[PDB]
Order: sequence, then structure tokens, then C-alpha cells
Amino acid sequence: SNLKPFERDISTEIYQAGSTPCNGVEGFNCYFPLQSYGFQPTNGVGYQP
Repeated sequence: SNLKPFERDISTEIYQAGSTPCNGVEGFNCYFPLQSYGFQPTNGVGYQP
């Protein structure tokens, strides 16, 4: 679900689509909550940190 204002929760539980549950693995339609995030010198002004 979406975060409440001024509310935050952090967990490593794998998000599982309702129609394609995994229940024990990062399978199809199952995504880890965290995704990489970085920057490079070649990035444009809108892409700079």
C-alpha cells in the first residue's frame, strides 16, 4: 500500500502480486522492495543528484 504522510516502514519482504503469488521465493511477478539508485557524470542536469 501507499505510505501515510510522515509515516515510514522499511522491510525486505518480497512484494507478491495477488494474481501470481510466490509465498516462498522471488518468482514471477514478485519483486524485491528495494531497487538500485545511483548517478554518473554523463547524466544530464535533470538526472544529476
